[PDB]
Amino acid sequence: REHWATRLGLILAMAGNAVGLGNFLRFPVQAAENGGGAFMIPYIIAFLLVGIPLMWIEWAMGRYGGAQGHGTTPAIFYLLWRNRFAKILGVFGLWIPLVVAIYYVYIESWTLGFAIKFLVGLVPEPPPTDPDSILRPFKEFLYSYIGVPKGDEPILKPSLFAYIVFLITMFINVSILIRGISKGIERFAKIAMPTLFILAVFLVIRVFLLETPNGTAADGLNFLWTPDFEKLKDPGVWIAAVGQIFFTLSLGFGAIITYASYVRKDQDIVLSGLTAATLNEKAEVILGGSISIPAAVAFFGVANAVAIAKAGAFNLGFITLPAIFSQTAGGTFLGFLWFFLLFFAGLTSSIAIMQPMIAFLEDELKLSRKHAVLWTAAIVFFSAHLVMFLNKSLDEMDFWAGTIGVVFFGLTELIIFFWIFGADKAWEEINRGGIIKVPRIYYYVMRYITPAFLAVLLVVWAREYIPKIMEETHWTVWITRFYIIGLFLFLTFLVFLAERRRNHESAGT
Ligand SMILES: CCCCCCCCO[C@@H]1O[C@H](CO)[C@@H](O)[C@H](O)[C@H]1O
Ligand SMILES: CCCCCCCCO[C@@H]1O[C@H](CO)[C@@H](O)[C@H](O)[C@H]1O
Ligand SMILES: CCCCCCCCO[C@@H]1O[C@H](CO)[C@@H](O)[C@H](O)[C@H]1O
Ligand SMILES: CCCCCCCCO[C@@H]1O[C@H](CO)[C@@H](O)[C@H](O)[C@H]1O
Ligand SMILES: CCCCCCCCO[C@@H]1O[C@H](CO)[C@@H](O)[C@H](O)[C@H]1O
Ligand SMILES: CC(C)C[C@H](N)C(=O)O
Ligand SMILES: [Cl-]
Ligand code: NA
Ligand code: NA
Repeated sequence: REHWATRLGLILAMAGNAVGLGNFLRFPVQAAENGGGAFMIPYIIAFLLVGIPLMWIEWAMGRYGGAQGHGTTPAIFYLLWRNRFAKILGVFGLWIPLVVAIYYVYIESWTLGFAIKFLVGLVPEPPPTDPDSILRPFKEFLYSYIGVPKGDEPILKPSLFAYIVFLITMFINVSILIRGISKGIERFAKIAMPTLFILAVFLVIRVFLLETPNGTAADGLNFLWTPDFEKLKDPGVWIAAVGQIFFTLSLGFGAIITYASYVRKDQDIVLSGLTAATLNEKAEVILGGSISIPAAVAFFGVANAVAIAKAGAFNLGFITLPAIFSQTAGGTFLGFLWFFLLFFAGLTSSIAIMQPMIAFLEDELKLSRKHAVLWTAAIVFFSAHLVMFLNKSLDEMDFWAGTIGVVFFGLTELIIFFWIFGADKAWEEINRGGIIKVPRIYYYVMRYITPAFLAVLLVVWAREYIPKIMEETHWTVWITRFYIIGLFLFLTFLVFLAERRRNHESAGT
């Protein structure tokens, strides 16, 4: 089995798995929509009670499976719980990353497309004070790129450039993945992470120089880091905080598990896992939190900045920030740097969510890496046409797989590993080979707190939120639901074929 060549490579690859669009695009919007500082308390608590414990559990499960030649959940869940139902639940460890990859790679392609256009100066020319006269050109720019509907039909009409850039983006992802773990993902992470860090720091510095009649970047930081204990009783903020923690740490996506399956059986995962998690958090709250929000607040003030964040998931990062940058000397190049940063952040994460399907095809169906990577790319490329042409399909996939799915899967992996497999066996497995040991208190957090926490969260979700999503949405959501349910059935069929191949292989041995 392939293995990470170096310790630093492993850490940076895992850090790249985590540090992505979630840190720079998702976090700012989530924090802004939820009262900034009022979001941070639940966020920090979720990191301590859910993020950290699940990260260790996923690293442990992956390393455990890898030692037996398995890097994906259909097989790993079965190793932990010898029940056919384990294999089926395990399918989510292939389905979630595949579905998320389908829309995540497309959004990643937008950052490459924007980076290219901003680099070459093919950007809107706002009329040099009306806030709408400046923002409108950038909104039109994004809308023409992805092809937002101008009428009643829920159809998107992406520009030819956007389509070609998606092709290029898939090719770049393939070029890295086809080289494998050590020579592909690891080697790239050693280049991309330092680059991402430098670009992010530079952008934070430039943003911190922003001062307008409406405010300064400092006003943005105060908004984000000022506690608001009167929201701690709001379920919505907690659901948002936990959701962000899962997304940003790549938890419940089967991605951490697969990457960990390449860690040598004897190698530490306690310190390594904690480090990857900490690096992500610093990149999220310190870097991601200090770019978009402070810039928006400095130029528009808090009230307007919050309204912008609530506008959409892409308004702040693809419209507002470049519009703000356009009002400064060298602003177009600053926009280029921002989108280049987003592209590298996305790329290091997209290769991580495609690797689970690749590992499954290699490990269970015995395909060569070349064939596994190409077929995985083919499925993602084909499937992405749904997200590129059907309005709000992206939103539907992000909901079932990237929001509900990951929390459900996180709870599932915890129950299977810490309850069914055995709390003490699990604890032993996590700490084996550790450079440091997991604090004793976390044994109780993992066994009792985390699952209870997630269970309650899921119940409240299915009661006070999803019913509106099942009855208050446009009929076209069923097109996406139908397709992704089909993807689940397809993956289940592949797991079925994998078990049949194993049976025939065992009979011949
Ligand atoms: C393998 C799956 C193929 C699905 C058919 C995809 C057809 C895409 O069609 C292409 O879309 C681009 C972006 O809108 C346009 O710019 C091109 O002119 C158009 O030919
Ligand atoms: C990285 C290289 C990407 C090449 C993509 C080229 C897509 C060509 O696309 C065409 O470009 C013309 C000029 O901008 C426009 O006037 C056309 O409407 C557009 O369809
Ligand atoms: C569910 C996903 C279905 C994807 C099918 C896409 C078929 C593309 O359809 C094509 O798109 C082009 C650009 O938008 C148009 O210029 C062509 O006239 C149209 O036929
Ligand atoms: C599920 C989402 C699909 C989005 C792609 C919509 C393409 C709609 O485009 C339409 O397709 C018709 C059928 O070929 C053509 O007859 C029309 O001329 C064309 O405009
Ligand atoms: C609810 C999650 C809290 C996480 C914070 C853990 C802080 C670690 O706490 C430390 O753990 C060590 C090992 O068990 C003990 O020996 C120390 O006395 C204790 O202070
Ligand atoms: C799906 C995950 C790979 C996403 C990544 N953790 C991010 O923050 O963008
Ligand atoms: Cl375009
Ligand atoms: Na992240
Ligand atoms: Na990344």
